[PDB]
Amino acid sequence: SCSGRDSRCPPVCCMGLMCSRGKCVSIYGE
Repeated sequence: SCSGRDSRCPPVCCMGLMCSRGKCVSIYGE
């Protein structure tokens, strides 16, 4: 599995997601 949008991260997030201080967010946008 992986941390999809809003999940605890990083480097836990899914491919394309990073972490807005603790919630996955699309690297593309931010």
